[PDB]
Amino acid sequence: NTYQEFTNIDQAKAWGNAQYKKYGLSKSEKEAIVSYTKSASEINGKLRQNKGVINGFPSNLIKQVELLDKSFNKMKTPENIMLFRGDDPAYLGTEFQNTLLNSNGTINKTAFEKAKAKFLNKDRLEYGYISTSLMNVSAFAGRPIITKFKVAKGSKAGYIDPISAFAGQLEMLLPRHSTYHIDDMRLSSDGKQIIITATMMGTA
Ligand SMILES: NC(=O)c1ccc[n+]([C@@H]2O[C@H](COP(=O)([O-])OP(=O)(O)OC[C@H]3O[C@@H](n4cnc5c(N)ncnc54)[C@H](O)[C@@H]3O)[C@@H](O)[C@H]2O)c1
Repeated sequence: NTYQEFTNIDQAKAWGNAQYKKYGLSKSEKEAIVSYTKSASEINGKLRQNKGVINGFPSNLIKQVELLDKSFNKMKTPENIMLFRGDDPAYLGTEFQNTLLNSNGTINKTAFEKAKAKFLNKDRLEYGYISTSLMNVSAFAGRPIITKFKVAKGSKAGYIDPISAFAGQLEMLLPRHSTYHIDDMRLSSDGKQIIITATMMGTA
């Protein structure tokens, strides 16, 4: 099966805007999404710390998480699509925070082989929501790890760019507790990034 890869910003925005018009999100769902784009690192950080258990969160955050989850009843991709994400070294583990990058800006090759040993051809579960973009965008394309996600037709995925608090991000949000399988890992041509290819699964 082939996956749609946008290569033009205006073409991506036109497609995304068309999807967003059909969702019919409620007022409260939209509020939850806007706030998510302002506070995602904090929300996702708490979901990771507590392994997806929200019982101990403040009541307003439980409500927001519930509305974000509910929004995906309305938000599905109509086709196989490729999505993009930038991550910093901690994404790979605590052990990579201060070892992944060399002084000259290149990925350390020993750290890269350890990352492959740890993640290649294996499932990974993410407790947070996964923010992605329809293309490589400048806000995140300079991070040391770039992931290309293969997301199948009918999967939960929502273009929230129209109500994001930030410009230029072409954001497609994926649900929390998603599992993906890392199919490939390689160094970029200039040796400054790791490129990950992964197939998105469900939230089971
Ligand atoms: N990064 C992107 O590709 C991207 C794409 C579109 C929009 N956004 C926007 O950026 C903001 C969210 O940023 P984010 O995506 O970095 O937030 P995040 O919560 O996913 O990640 C925060 C930080 O933790 C790291 N991280 C992610 N998963 C981790 C894990 N399992 N263990 C340890 N560290 C982990 C990330 O690399 C990042 O440095 C929001 O405003 C969102 O709208 C980001």
